[PDB]
Amino acid sequence: AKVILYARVSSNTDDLANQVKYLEEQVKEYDLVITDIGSGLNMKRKGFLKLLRMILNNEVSRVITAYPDRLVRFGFEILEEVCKAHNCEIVVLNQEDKTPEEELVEDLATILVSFSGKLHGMRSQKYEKVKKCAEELKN
Amino acid sequence: AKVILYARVSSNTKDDLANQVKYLEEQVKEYDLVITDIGSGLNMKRKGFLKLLRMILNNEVSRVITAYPDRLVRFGFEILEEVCKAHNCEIVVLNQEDKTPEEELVEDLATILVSFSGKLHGMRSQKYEKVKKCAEELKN
Repeated sequence: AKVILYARVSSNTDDLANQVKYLEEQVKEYDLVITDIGSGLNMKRKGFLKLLRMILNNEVSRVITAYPDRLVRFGFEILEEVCKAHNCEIVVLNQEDKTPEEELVEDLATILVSFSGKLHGMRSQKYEKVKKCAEELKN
Repeated sequence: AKVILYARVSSNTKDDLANQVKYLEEQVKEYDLVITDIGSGLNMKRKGFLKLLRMILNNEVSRVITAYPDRLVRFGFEILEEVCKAHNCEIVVLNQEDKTPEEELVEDLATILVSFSGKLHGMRSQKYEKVKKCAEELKN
């Protein structure tokens, strides 16, 4: 029955340290703090993978996070099904994301590059539009 | 422990899903159940996918066979694999690379673009107009 704090920033634009401080201020009793620097899209985050594996191994009673999108950009519902099945609770301290603009744009750009690759392989009329879109998002 | 075929199409645009099921069955001769969904890999409310996920989590599943990874989900395939590993379950994809129809990818991108533009508008970001313009280009 570990109580865990998970904190994530896409980059330190100090922001991560401050997110941790806020969590620990809000949740005074906790066992472990896991952090990652990287995107919520990034499925290779070591902190996130450690945390997921711990939930699945029934070590975790509660994961506390500052905002809905600290854990993932997509698939929150899956993590919710996982937690519920392993008697783990996900607690998000604030109801609305406070996502920096650069994080959203960064994430969109990652996705668009991904899709252009998927569209390019087939040679879809749509490759160029998606490619242009990614470019425009960097301007 | 159950061997399950999972098949999905974003729409029947009639025999599309039936042919996916049939393809699966020709590759896996011994299976316990076939679970299907019509909807997007982005749709986290798919009844079939949710039944499946709960079964894996309840230790009912030995193996899930699907045509390729994006049949299961558009994002988070890696989370599913972690889940399966902890629950003595293996996901088998008959092909490593997705063979998604063009229409499906464009539709998924349009859904994703709508979601981001909503958030950009919410924070009054000047990128909103670029994102709207992209969704429009993809609808053309």
